[PDB]
Amino acid sequence: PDREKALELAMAQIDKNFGKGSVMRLGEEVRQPISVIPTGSISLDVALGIGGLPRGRVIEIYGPESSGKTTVALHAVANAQAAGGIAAFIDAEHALDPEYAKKLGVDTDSLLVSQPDTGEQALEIADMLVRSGALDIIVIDSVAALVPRAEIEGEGLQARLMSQALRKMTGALNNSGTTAIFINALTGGKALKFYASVRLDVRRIETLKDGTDAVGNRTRVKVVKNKVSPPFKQAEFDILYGQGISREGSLIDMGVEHGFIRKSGSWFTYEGEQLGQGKENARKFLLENTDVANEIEKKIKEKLG
Ligand SMILES: Nc1ncnc2c1ncn2[C@H]1C[C@H](O)[C@@H](COP(=O)(O)OP(=O)(O)OP(=O)(O)O)O1
Repeated sequence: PDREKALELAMAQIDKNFGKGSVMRLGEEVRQPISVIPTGSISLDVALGIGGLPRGRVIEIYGPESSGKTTVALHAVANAQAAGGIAAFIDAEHALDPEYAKKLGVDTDSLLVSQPDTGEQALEIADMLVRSGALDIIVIDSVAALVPRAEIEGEGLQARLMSQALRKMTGALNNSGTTAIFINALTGGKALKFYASVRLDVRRIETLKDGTDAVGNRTRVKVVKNKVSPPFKQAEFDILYGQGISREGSLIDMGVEHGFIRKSGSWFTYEGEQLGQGKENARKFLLENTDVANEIEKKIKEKLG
């Protein structure tokens, strides 16, 4: 009754019993199923293990304000649509800014937005839309704003309100193939924390300036809960003030550790043809000749999945 031999037998019996990856082995580099929505953040993409949000699963993305959570999610929408997908936004914060969005690749004019009047309302006009089997992705804004009917009328539900909608709506988008993004902001999240298949921790680390007015910021995302690929991985990226995730910038951060670029004297170089000094000067260099940037994305998309 060899150890390893006895382990895998009882172990595989679980996936059968409770789910695909109820018991994951942190090192395993397993890859199967896929069906993901790029987050336009290569880095983060790998972090997930399958290169993007698994479609057909409830995802949580918490983090304090200004953190860039919305941005990520929106990015998720650009992609989800830039591939013929139908997006649904359940605005309950009413903070959304179109101009910024449209600058990320979102097809606003063909985006579903809805501003419910009560917690219940939101959780239905959403669940309903999911059962319509038309949406590819659907974010809901601010788990918090989802206040029970009362507490708006007369006078803890919510911890209950959320629970219900989930049990129902988890099965629904489960065989619909429509990924549901929720958005926390450090209640009901005591259940979302248990339904979500992937919960993200978005929190702003640094600030990306150049003796200028600062602009964006280096964001750190730690994927504390994952059920498709192994959990706990993490990745950082740049978010430019009014422009979004620095695909180019992310391309250098990743193109330097992976050994596809070299930094001799703070002087960037991609195999014999230098890029410039500093970072803000290099991302500016790729932002031009996309064929050069394309190779690197095409190169890192090889070193890994
Ligand atoms: N009113 C604005 N004007 C110009 N750029 C903005 C504005 N709001 C956000 N941005 C851009 C630059 C900020 O660094 C970046 C922050 O990420 P965002 O996801 O928009 O914050 P957030 O999701 O953590 O806070 P919130 O809870 O308000 O949504 O988005």
